[PDB]
Amino acid sequence: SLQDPFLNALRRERVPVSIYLVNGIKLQGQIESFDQFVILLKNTVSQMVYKHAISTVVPS
Amino acid sequence: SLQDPFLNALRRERVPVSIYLVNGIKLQGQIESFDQFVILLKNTVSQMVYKHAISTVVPS
Amino acid sequence: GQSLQDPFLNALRRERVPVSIYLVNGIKLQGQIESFDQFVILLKNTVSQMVYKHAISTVVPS
Amino acid sequence: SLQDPFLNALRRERVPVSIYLVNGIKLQGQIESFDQFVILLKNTVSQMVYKHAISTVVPS
Amino acid sequence: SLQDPFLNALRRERVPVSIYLVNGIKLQGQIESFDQFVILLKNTVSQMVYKHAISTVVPS
Amino acid sequence: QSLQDPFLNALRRERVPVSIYLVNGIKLQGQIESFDQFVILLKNTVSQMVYKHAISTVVPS
RNA sequence: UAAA
Repeated sequence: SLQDPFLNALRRERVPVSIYLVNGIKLQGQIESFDQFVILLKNTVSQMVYKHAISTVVPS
Repeated sequence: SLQDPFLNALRRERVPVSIYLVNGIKLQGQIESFDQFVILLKNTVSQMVYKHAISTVVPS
Repeated sequence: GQSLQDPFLNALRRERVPVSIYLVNGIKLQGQIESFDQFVILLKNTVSQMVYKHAISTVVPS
Repeated sequence: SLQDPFLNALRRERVPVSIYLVNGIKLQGQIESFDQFVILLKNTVSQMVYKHAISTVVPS
Repeated sequence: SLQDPFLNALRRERVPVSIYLVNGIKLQGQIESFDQFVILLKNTVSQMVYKHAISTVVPS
Repeated sequence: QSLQDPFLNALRRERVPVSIYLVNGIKLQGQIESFDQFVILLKNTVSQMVYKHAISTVVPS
């Protein structure tokens, strides 16, 4: 798995990320946690993002 | 599983949440219940939403 | 597991409730749920059509 | 399985069908064969349709 | 499997094909090769197309 | 498997500039740094992780 | 950063 180390490194070092959804919309925040299906993305509070709806994840 | 505690917290408290679908549609209501593949969202109606059609679940 | 979906669709089927099925592409289908399995729902209006669940976003009583 | 008897009846009886795709397009033909993943649809030509791209199948 | 025979027939005879994607884009060329998840489509250059994105494969 | 991995591995090893077209039509560009069963790491200014479920086509630029 |  490249995905888990890539996300764990963004999580562990509290890096700001942009998550682009499959419809083009860009979300931003920090990865609080993730599992096989979802990413919890936190600003004030965490929204839950389904991985099946994500196209790309980048630091920024 | 991160989904179950995340959704059960919203369900127990009956707070408003926005469910954004992969096609951009925003649904607004309370999480009435859920299972492995669907969420029941309650406003003036109770509607069953397939998780495969959901991008994000965002507490209001 | 399926403890929500199956009783929700079965109740609609049993009581012949007019339903709306919204597809992910935005189209609204209407009819009665005649039956369903793991992957499809049979929706009856003038005739029965097989709707793939993977194409569906929402199901609600009309 | 409801899917398999539904499609087999159309196939065996040579029923003209409309297959609606997830982008709204309607294809028309007779079902030549199908498996877990695809339906082969015959009109003027033979074409392979992936089930994941189908929303609806109905006799025309 | 209906895919392997269908696609091999096109590959073998060098049939010009249209590969329609679920988003409506029409790709055109000849089938160079394929596996369980992708089709290699050759025209100006050789492009790898994910089957999960394909709606239909049809002669041009 | 037997076609996907050699295709992507050759692009990776020679550091070929590639175009990755997403299902929403957007075109991404960069170098394939690495890949696994579910994602491609795509390198340009930064490294971004691209989910394969969101990709329609991969082609050298 | 979005179609109550």
